[PDB]
Amino acid sequence: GNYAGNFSGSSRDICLDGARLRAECRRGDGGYSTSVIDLNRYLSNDNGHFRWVSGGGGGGGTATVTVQQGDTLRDIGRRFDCDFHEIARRNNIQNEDLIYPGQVLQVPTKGGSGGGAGNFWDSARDVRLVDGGKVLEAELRYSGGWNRSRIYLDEHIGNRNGELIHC
Repeated sequence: GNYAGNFSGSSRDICLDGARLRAECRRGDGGYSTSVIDLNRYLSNDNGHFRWVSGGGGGGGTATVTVQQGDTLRDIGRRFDCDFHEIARRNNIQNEDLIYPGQVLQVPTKGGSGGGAGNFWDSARDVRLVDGGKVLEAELRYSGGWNRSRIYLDEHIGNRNGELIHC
């Protein structure tokens, strides 16, 4: 079926304004409500292929993440696709040192929220939603010029009581 969003399953008239996804998300009331979200900060044009952020993750540089309850260097590393050793080295701790909740560690990349993560639109032309928002088709610029690619908004875009939420 769908991935995590499933918004296409209850949201109708799913059509974005270039990159601003707009769908009539069905609320628990059994009614439809016009919801709109910026996919321009979630979808990226990776070599002529629609991809969420960068596919899986990735980073570069030095950022600071806050350790949560029950997390270790190893968990942080796996979560932000960083090396637990590096995280440790940056904090002057060891990988198997085991960290504590409410701590701030230096990791090469953060998690993000919705600010400069996609930018597909910057190199996308004639962007249109198809199959009911479960698929998004556009001409993505790449090494070979322009290629028609698509992405499933229903993957992470879910309808939360008439509100388009990313998961």
